[PDB]
Amino acid sequence: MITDSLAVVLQRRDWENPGVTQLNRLAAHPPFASWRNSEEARTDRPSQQLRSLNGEWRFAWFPAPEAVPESWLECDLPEADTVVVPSNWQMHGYDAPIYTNVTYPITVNPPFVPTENPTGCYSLTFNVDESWLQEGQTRIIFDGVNSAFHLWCNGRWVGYGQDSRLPSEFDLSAFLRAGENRLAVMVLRWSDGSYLEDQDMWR
Amino acid sequence: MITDSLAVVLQRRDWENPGVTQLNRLAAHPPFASWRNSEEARTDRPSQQLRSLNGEWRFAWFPAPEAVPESWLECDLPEADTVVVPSNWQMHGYDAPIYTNVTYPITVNPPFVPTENPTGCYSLTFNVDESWLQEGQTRIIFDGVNSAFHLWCNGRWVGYGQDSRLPSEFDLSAFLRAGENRLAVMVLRWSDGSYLEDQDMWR
Ligand SMILES: [Mg+2]
Ligand SMILES: [Mg+2]
Repeated sequence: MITDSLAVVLQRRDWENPGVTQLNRLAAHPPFASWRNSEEARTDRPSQQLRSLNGEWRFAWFPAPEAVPESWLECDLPEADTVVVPSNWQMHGYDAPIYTNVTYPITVNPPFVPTENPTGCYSLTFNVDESWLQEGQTRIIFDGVNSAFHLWCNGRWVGYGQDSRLPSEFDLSAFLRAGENRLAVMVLRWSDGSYLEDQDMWR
Repeated sequence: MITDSLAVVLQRRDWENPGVTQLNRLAAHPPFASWRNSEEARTDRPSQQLRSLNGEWRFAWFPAPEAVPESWLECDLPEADTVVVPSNWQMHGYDAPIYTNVTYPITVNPPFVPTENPTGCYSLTFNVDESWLQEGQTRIIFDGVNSAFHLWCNGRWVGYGQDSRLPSEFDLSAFLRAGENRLAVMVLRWSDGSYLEDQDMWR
């Protein structure tokens, strides 16, 4: 259903545009860990409230963002392999890593980016405890992403994140439903933001 | 045709969001007037290249942005009156002017704005000389707009502008066609940007 559908969401494209770093992303804060017990915070014991999406992750790879199927958001593709996260897909060998000391690997036409950009979509299915849904606000957190990603929850568009190094937080409280909730994430190797960092390291 | 259609374009809404001032808007520059002749620039004689969209303008008024018809972009509404531009619609008396010295007239919940915001849509039909289309780049310019507007050319979405006081330039070269071209502009009284200016003057 539009505008949740990929074609509407993809264009106008955000990543090509210099101006919008992210859409629907909560302001950055030092991590608190959200633990109700006073002792735990002083103790520093791992918080019950905090949850990890880390684990085996469904993965799909496409040459271009246009290429990836619209249908996927509703369901994970049958073909796609499961890849551990956090991971670098190039490390997996789906795409060869590219290293350049000074030059951006992509041709330099800011803010425009190469028409075909390797895109990997990660779909995660997890179950949220009933207690969480009833009260409070639940926000997904990504420690790092590159270059830029589009976030879909339960087949519904959630957010756009423009910076790989920084953590991005989106609120899933509306999206979440009792029982398992599918998570769909789309990552593009090359972003409008990509121009900002030309630092030389394996990319 | 999506995403040109109003429902897709309207949401996600830009005006509610603090972050995006504008979409597809050319960078501000001191006016040049674009005149080929050397003498004219020294002379300061009004430029042939410069064109004025000023004149009688078709006008439509709706209580909310959702309210305004999708169909209009393709064609001007039969009912709507013709109003001189530049003009303030409240001056026309469609909507009573609201004045507040300190308080924003709208309830203060940044960045969110009142669900019904008076919206006026201006449609202008003009003919572009054939010579213009063949070579060069043609960009529409607005000296001022308030609070924020969505720009459609030839039934096709062009740009979003977030600042009323500043001039906003959009490039119409792709959109323009030989013969008359319809112009559709949508203006909203209350914008996310509205919060930025609380200066006290008749609004
Ligand atoms: Mg360097
Ligand atoms: Mg004041």
